Amino acid sequence: AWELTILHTNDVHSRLEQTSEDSSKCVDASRCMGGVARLFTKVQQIRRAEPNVLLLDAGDQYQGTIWFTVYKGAEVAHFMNALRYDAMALGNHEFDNGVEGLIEPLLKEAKFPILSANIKAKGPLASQISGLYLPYKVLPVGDEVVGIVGYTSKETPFLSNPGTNLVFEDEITALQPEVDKLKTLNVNKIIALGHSGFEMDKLIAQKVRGVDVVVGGHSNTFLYTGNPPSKEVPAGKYPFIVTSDDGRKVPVVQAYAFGKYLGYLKIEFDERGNVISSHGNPILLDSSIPEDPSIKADINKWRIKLDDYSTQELGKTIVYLDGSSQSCRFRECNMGNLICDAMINNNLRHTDEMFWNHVSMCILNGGGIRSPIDERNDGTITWENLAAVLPFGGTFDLVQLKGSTLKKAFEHSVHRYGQSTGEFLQVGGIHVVYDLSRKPGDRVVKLDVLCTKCRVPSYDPLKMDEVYKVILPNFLANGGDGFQMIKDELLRHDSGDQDINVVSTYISKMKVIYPAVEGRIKFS
Amino acid sequence: AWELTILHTNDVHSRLEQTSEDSSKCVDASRCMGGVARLFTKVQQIRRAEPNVLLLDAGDQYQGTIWFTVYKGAEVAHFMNALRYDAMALGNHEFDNGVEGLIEPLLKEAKFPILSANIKAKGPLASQISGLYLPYKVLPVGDEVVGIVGYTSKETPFLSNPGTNLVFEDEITALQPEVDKLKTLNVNKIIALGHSGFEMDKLIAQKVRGVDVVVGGHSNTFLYTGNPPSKEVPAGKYPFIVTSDDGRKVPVVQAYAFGKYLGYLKIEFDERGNVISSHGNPILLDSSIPEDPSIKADINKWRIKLDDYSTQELGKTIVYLDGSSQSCRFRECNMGNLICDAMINNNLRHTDEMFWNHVSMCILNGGGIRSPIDERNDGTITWENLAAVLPFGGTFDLVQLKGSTLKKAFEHSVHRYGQSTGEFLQVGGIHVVYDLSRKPGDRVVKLDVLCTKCRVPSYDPLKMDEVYKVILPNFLANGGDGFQMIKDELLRHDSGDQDINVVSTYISKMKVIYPAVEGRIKFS
Ligand SMILES: CCCN(Cc1ccccc1)c1nc(Cl)nc2c1ncn2[C@@H]1O[C@H](COP(=O)(O)CP(=O)(O)O)[C@@H](O)[C@H]1O
Ligand SMILES: CCCN(Cc1ccccc1)c1nc(Cl)nc2c1ncn2[C@@H]1O[C@H](COP(=O)(O)CP(=O)(O)O)[C@@H](O)[C@H]1O
Ligand SMILES: [Zn+2]
Ligand SMILES: [Zn+2]
Ligand SMILES: [Zn+2]
Ligand SMILES: [Zn+2]
Repeated sequence: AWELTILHTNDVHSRLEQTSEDSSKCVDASRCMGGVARLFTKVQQIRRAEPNVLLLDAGDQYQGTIWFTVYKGAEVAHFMNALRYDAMALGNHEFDNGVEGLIEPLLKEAKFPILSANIKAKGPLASQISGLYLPYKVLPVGDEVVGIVGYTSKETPFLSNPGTNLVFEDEITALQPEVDKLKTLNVNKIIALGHSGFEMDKLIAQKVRGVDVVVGGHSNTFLYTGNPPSKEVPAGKYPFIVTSDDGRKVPVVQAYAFGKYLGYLKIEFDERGNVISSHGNPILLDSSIPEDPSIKADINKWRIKLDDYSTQELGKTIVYLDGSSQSCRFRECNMGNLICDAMINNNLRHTDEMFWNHVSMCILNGGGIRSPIDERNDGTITWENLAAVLPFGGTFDLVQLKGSTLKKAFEHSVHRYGQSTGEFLQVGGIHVVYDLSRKPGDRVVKLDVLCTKCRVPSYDPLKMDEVYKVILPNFLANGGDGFQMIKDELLRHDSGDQDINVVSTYISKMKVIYPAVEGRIKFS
Repeated sequence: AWELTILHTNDVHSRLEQTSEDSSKCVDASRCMGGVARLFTKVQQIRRAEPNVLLLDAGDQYQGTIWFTVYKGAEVAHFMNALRYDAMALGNHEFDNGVEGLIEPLLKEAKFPILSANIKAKGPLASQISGLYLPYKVLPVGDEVVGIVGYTSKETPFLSNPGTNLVFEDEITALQPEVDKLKTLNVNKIIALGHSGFEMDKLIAQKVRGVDVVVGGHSNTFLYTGNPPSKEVPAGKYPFIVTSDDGRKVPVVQAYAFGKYLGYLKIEFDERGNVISSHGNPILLDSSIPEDPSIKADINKWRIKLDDYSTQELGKTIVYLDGSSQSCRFRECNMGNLICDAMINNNLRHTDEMFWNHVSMCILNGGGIRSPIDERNDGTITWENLAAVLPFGGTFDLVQLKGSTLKKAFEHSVHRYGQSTGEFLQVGGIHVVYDLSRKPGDRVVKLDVLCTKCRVPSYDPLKMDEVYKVILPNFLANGGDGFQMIKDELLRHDSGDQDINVVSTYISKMKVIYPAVEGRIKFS
């Protein structure tokens, strides 16, 4: 009975330090979770009990908190070396700072293999990057060998900044030949480790012959078998079992995000690489598991550089600024309302006497709100708090749109509602009412907008023919999140201030904030 | 043909200077209206054409602008003397500063008779005030005599500060004997000049025998015959004709408010005091009528004391702050939301950790918003502008009421909707929906309120059993405007800051304001 124990994180997103249960900054240490020091402790506990253990990361360590803004990746390489990871697949956000943002910080410093089989470099890059990332890696595990093939999101050119000298092929098309090569090398146990979302994960397990396990990410999927230990709601059992086209039962696993859970899968292999059985569950890394002192001290040695971003208090908040995905991708959220009001507050300028201000409206992709902010620490908001909410460093731009163009974006906002996708829109100066029973593209039942050509701002139904000015993220003006209609049909695009400075300025102007949910978005 | 011309103002409310068409502070002088200097000119033009002319005031010169805050009445005595008024009835706001606030400034300095027949003093006051105001006055007009009887609102003890040494009798009960007294003195032409509202004016004209004309006020009633000259909508023809119980046609007149119009009524009397005919109309005092230089110079001589209230700029506004009665007494108006938003912003104090703040709601009687604020002066907001919006100097108190108490107050808010009454409520942290088709007391179809025991403020239907904290004017906690349920059923009443300082502070904190109409109040 050859047993393998796969440990896997994904979408850790720079939460090196322990976090609150909402993955925001750790306020009350007696209830905090995650961290790489607590992960070390738990990983060790298992490497002692089990002889055959592999530790894998399925992408998206980059971006999320002030840890990445400063060290820009070097912190990721250091503490993944300290955790002695056995392999890592590349995610889209690993290209957030371009290829150069990945080679010098991460690739050149990792002491473990970094994998991606559907990325191929060309031109000046093929010599600069050759050998720094592999399509697969055959790892020794005891007296056997396990092959691990990497894959990265086909859509990463649209999601990030890979550059024009990197081609991203269809995952299944590129993975299949690499798996066949490993089989011809007499490797009968093969793991697919990648970053394309749960739905592609299930397709890779169904169509790629010879994949025994798929360990994925990118969709922050929580799977659990039984009664779950925390707030996260499971999308299915752990592992999710896929029956391949050639007749095999192929487990598919993922461990949410933000370092909260450690995926734990046990696989019973026969002598020929057949999977007899698979069982496990993600392990909640709560306060019961102590942080390893040696890693924690190295954390604090690196933590002294970051305390320069929590020195200055920008303002206070007396409400919970709910920027969780469970809210801002499903309903109106007060962090969404906060961010939009500050966007409108920044574009206030004198104009014609037949107007009160040139722009009265705001839209904001919920997926762009990347973290909540707790108020129980005497409500203080520092730059560190804001850098977790708006980590990407985009801008807040002025656009101009036709009533019909806006109507299509709000139909798109809910065209696949229910899957926790980022395109759900938070709004300002807009009152939208949805009806999901109606068919996609015909679910905006009401859409009223705040008038600009009026001495008293008031709400008036959207007119398709009219033309409106909107403050939106740079991410959306360029067609992000599937908002092609915006990128195509806009009548004007003026660039604006930094998204983090716009929100830093408006919180100091107000000194104390209490944004509410007031019906800007409603459901029939 | 003995003809009499009655000129009458009413509810001037301290608008000594010329004003904007909304009666707010005069921005662009080439379009401004009213003023005592422009009234003078028009009065003169008529005294030259007609030999028999009476100029009357039907009450409520006190309170309304910074002129009254500073000079406290002396400006009324002075500039009513300079226009040589022939008589003045006492209004409710004439007692806003108590009896002594009426005796020393106006009564002792008026060179015209000040009339009120239904007010009788008692105790220590009856010798201090005897002869400073009369129930009637028989004035010579050419070779005839006209009797003028004063009356003041029966409700003045609830509306103002008359004191316990003044009794207010039923108008009709008190006027009849005085009118009978004048008849026995062979006075066959008798005018009723008083301050009880258009509805009582019509009743005084119907039930008091021997009254030939009723010249009233207090309800800012606009009457016009034909096509009106400005925004004001007429409530009826000018004069409104009442058929008395004893068979006479009795004209009843009123001239809006704020000095915008000069009432102009011509009456044809026969030899025995019968009314042969009555016709006229209010005269719009617009820019075509020049301001009298001599009054304007005396106006400017007095204006130097007041310019210390426009020196300091508290903030700016880029929207029209609509504090007009036609908006703020019928529908949501953005001046109401502003005042309520500042009330909630002021009662922010740390509380139990299972709350975001103790108070989330606000109610505000629309009639307490006493002036709009124009923004075309590059929107500067000074103290002078605010003292016109909140002239009374009340406070904003914290009260505690049962859901049923509040449900009753909002049924009262619209229980006689449509007559421009002050009890219509402006709100904050509350979403109310009315249905006027339904019967009074059964017109609040929806009532949602902003939660306090919640880390994310959101709106939840009113629960009758629950208990809520509300910020409301001191005027409402005490049962004003007919909100008895609050005074009776409140579980707590703590006094707060000045109504004018709360709104001055919140306008500086924000630096630039743009309050909108956002659906806090809606109509089925
Ligand atoms: C200046 C733009 C800055 N960037 C990134 C970037 C950098 C460099 C070049 C291009 C783009 C972003 N700007 C905004 Cl405004 N929203 C974003 C951005 N990137 C992700 N989201 C949202 O996130 C959702 C997925 O979140 P997720 O947790 O489900 C899976 P992910 O971990 O792979 O992202 C999506 O549905 C989005 O709504
Ligand atoms: C500290 C309280 C200060 N006072 C007056 C006062 C002074 C001294 C002692 C007691 C009371 C008021 N406070 C407020 Cl907050 N609103 C008020 C007050 N008095 C009238 N309104 C409103 O005005 C409406 C009528 O307006 P109207 O112009 O149509 C006819 P009016 O000229 O005779 O009043 C009414 O329906 C109300 O809603
Ligand atoms: Zn991610
Ligand atoms: Zn991703
Ligand atoms: Zn009045
Ligand atoms: Zn009055």
